[PDB]
Order: sequence, then structure tokens, then C-alpha cells
Amino acid sequence: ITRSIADQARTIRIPVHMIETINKLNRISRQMLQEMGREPTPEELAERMLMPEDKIRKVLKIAKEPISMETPIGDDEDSHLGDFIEDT
DNA sequence: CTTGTTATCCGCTCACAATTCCACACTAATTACGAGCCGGAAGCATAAAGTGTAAAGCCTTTTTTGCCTAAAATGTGATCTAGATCACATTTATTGCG
Repeated sequence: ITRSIADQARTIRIPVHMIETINKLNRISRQMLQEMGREPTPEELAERMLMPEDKIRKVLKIAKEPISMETPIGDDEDSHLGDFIEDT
């Protein structure tokens, strides 16, 4: 059961380490918060990890749902999320 | 007395929101980690036949330039006849009328 939901979980394919890299930076964020009491700035963790600081920000942009289309916005009658995007 | 079909009743699954535009403002949580593995590509220089580009090297043709000068076009001004100019004063000939 940990093999099937290990890849084909979301509606779209998702890598393995891409979801294992999130909780990796989690069990350390509160680790420095329970001691010092301040938010771990992207400077001290840049020396303990293999990620610089710039490219690591674009990684979070990938980790999403992202979002459906047939979802009410304002009119809640005929207006849909995928009905406001112009065509090229 | 027992049996049937029929009528009334209930809860159930079922089908089923319709006055008409716009503006302003606002918004998201969660599956244990570490070591070892094969994967793609970082873009490396290579090298070749093949291709299409990019110097400017004398030829030929066009086009502006300066040229010469033979032949045709161009002022000199004082005198002199054939031309022109105005305004609005007065005189003239047109077709009819009576």
C-alpha cells in the first residue's frame, strides 16, 4: 500500500524525492524554533543542505495540487475558472 | 370462516432552483529517514562533409561631377511712333408703344 500511493497519488505523475524533500526541511524548521525561538533564515540551512538558496525557491512552485477548473468564482452560475482564460 | 383483489397510506428514491447589468474588497491542511543505485545531460572538445556566410579582389556598367567653348541668347539707354489707362459726363442707337 506504500508502493501504489508512492507515485500514482496525484492526478498528475509526481517524482519520489520531490515529496520526500518537503518533510525533510520540516523536521528541522521547528528544531531551531524550539531552541532559539527565531525563524531559520535561508543562510544557515544553506551550509547543511545541498541546495543554494535561489533554485530552492522555484522548487516549492512545483509542489501544488494545483487547481481544478470547474470551480465557482463570483457569479456562481455560469462563471468558471477555465472560462476566463483568453485563447492565443 | 378464509380468501382474494383493491384502496389508502406511508416512507422512500427519485427528479429537479428562471427578474435583469455592473462596481469595490478578500482567500488553503496532510504519509519516518538514510544508504545505495542507475539515470540523464553539464555542455566538453572533437572532426568531418556538407552547407550557407562573410571579408573585399579587379571588372563592367551607371551616375554626378568638372570641364571647354561653338553657337545662340541677352542688356546698354535715349528717341520715337503706334499703343495703352483711368473716372463717370454726356450722347448715342436698340428693339416697340401708342
